[PDB]
Amino acid sequence: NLKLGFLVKQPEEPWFQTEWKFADKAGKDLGFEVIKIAVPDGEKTLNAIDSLAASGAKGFVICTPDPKLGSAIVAKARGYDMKVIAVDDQFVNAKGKPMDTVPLVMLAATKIGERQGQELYKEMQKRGWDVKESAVMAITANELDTARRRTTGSMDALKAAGFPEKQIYQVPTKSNDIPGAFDAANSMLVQHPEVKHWLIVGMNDSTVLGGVRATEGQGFKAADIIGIGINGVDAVSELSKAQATGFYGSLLPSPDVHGYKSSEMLYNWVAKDVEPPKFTEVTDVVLITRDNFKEELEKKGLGGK
Ligand SMILES: OC[C@H]1O[C@H](O)[C@H](O)[C@@H](O)[C@H]1O
Repeated sequence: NLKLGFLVKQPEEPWFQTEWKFADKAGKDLGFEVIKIAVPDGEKTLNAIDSLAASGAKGFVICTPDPKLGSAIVAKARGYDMKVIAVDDQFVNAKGKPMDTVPLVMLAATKIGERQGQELYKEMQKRGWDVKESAVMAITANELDTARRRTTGSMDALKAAGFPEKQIYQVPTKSNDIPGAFDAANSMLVQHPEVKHWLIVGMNDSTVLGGVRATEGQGFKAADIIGIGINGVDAVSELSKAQATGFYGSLLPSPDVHGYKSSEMLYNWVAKDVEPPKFTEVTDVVLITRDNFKEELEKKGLGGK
């Protein structure tokens, strides 16, 4: 009967496919239909809302492709008497300040970035690298707050553990995917021939994977590269390879919580005018590596299948 939308900026990522699967579970448990729409740019985003209105949807969960679309999304929704919940990426106003009025469910970005930096440093220590010939490559997406809090948290943790500040090189990526990060990393690598071992910092698996791919192209072997992604589910094809690579592991948060909980809160809101909390921060995280990924995914219910 009741129809609710679930709009995601990147349907190609397992992260978002997983949110969609758990949204469907909430739909089965509470009695609603989930309309799954891909919104990779702003145009499609606004058109998709129009489409939801025509289908008679009462609201939607959205991971916007652009935080700065916040105002427009809210205006359009209001126009159609639709409730909106943001997942993963927070809406911001024209000045870049957070739109605290839209309920949000997101991960603990700073805490998870710090964990990434802690685990990089620990693995570096395990390998015995000389810090003098080591460097950090931080691939950044500073226009996205959640991305920025992860990479800053990671660099802060490295600096706190003793990694020399002057050997931390930042490079912006134009797209949050393997091609964008590949290009970024490739430009930094040729600027630093003196480096023999790289730590690769990025806000998610694809970003780190593009960095790792670039290092392979510049003649670095796996032993001399450590990249730890974030998302978990996006790293399974890499961790499943026969041979080890510079991609050492991934921090697995809870996309299942993001998908179900945002959908459940939307339903309660639409069906009972039960007002969601403004901010829901999911703190769950576990390091998955070649040795435990299958066991940890099955144990979280996102099973190696
Ligand atoms: O909330 C986590 C989520 O954050 C952003 O949306 C990223 O683009 C996704 O890949 C995922 O890491």
